Amino acid sequence: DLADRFAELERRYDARLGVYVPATGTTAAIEYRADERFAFCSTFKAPLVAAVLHQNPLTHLDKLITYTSDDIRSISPVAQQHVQTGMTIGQLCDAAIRYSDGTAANLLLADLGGPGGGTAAFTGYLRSLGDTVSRLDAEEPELNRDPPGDERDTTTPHAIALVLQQLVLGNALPPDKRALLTDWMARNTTGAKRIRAGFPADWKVIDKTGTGDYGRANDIAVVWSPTGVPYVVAVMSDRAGGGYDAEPREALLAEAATCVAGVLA
Repeated sequence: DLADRFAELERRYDARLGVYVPATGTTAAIEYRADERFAFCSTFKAPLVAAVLHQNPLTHLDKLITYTSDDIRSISPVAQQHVQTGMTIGQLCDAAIRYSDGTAANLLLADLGGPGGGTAAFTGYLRSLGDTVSRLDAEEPELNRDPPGDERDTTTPHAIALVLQQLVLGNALPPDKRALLTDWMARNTTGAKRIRAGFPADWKVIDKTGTGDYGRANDIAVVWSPTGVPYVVAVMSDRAGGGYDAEPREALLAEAATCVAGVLA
């Protein structure tokens, strides 16, 4: 049916494509490879900000964090500019969502405390939203490098979409914290060529991207139709066959999001 197209795209770009758009009162539920495990990569950075938000007061956003040049290990465009002054918890939230800052992600994990530097506490947080499948085991940048077939640091389209839906459209957070999250995802700068590129311009789009090795490119989004009806879109992909240094094809996610737009029209 529509699952014919998705394997047409897989065939074309050399990928494993996974998609999930939850069912709404008015539409079916799009699923392709929906419950197979794909790597989080940087898509975890969004439920991480919600985790900090959920368990701390808004005054906590002003607490100042200091760090060293030794702490800067991954792609970190914002953390390298304030290595001397430090960044507050709140600025690290902004940096982690809108620029995908790898170092603010490691710092915000450490602010969740617990064994292994906050990865135990984080998965524990996803479990409170009912998600028993996803798991985070490492930090940045290693959480991007697990071999294909390893269950460490993996989620599924089905799983991450239902979590995101509770965080943006649901009751997982009170409104004051809820609007902070949504605004950051709404002014994201890294997904302009992925899901955002596949929907017409009068659809409003918030997203948070992921990229890793083995050609891994993901994008999780919340979208609004020209008349205001919201849907949640989960799109993930890797290219295990091509090898560790395989290149990610973002036009693959842009096209598969067009396919979603057609059924929702």
